[PDB]
Amino acid sequence: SMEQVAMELRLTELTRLLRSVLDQLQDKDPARIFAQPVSLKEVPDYLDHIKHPMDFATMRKRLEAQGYKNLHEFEEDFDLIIDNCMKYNARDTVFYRAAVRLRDQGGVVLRQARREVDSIG
Repeated sequence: SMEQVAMELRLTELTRLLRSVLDQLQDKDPARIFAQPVSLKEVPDYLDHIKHPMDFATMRKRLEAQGYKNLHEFEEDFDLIIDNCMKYNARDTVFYRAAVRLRDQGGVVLRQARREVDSIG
């Protein structure tokens, strides 16, 4: 149908906007601490601690399959990256600190993204 196509163009445009959001968030991680999944070879107990691992490469895979229906779903995955790190790693660690700085800097980007998603519909 013509409606299914219109819907698909909206999703494609959301994907376009989320791709730009993702790039902006990932620039706030210049050490690349959050770029890839935590290695289960190097942290074999990880899944005993963290039940839903997340990282920017895994978000990008979902993004490119148009697997984010709305900004809420995308934000859920970004918050997993931060929250998983802040639980597994102690406060005095470069990892925890990186997550805090990503959360703080990402807030600004996500605030305007929400306005753009509502605005453009």
